[PDB]
Amino acid sequence: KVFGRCELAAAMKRHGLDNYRGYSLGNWVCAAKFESNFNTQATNRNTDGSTDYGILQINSRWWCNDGRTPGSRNLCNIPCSALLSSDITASVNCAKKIVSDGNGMNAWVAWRNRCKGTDVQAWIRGCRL
Ligand SMILES: [Cl-]
Ligand SMILES: [N]
Ligand SMILES: [N]
Ligand SMILES: [Pt+2]
Ligand SMILES: [Pt+2]
Ligand SMILES: [Pt+2]
Repeated sequence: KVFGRCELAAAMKRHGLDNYRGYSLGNWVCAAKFESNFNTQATNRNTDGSTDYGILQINSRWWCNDGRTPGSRNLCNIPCSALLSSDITASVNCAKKIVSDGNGMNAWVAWRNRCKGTDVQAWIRGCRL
């Protein structure tokens, strides 16, 4: 599923991301925008051989099992394929653990480089929410 901008903001609020660890909803939607272009099915291979999965590009190095990432952790105790579902629950639940991990949303390089210190409220303007 390629989510609409307001469509996704609504889902994220539902699953309890808005203001989660102090990050307003615009932060989560801007990150999904530059990580995956709102596509639940997005995968990208890292040079280290790990892969990034789903709407928030959660990395197989720490967070999920894909069975081809040598010496990796599965800290969200899930298969990476669960992060590709049209239902974003699994991706939200793992994001909560990542953004609690100490570095906040800086764990998403595209958030640090393209959303951090921007007018992120603009990502939720016009949305019934
Ligand atoms: Cl693995
Ligand atoms: N939820
Ligand atoms: N949903
Ligand atoms: Pt957009
Ligand atoms: Pt949902
Ligand atoms: Pt939820």
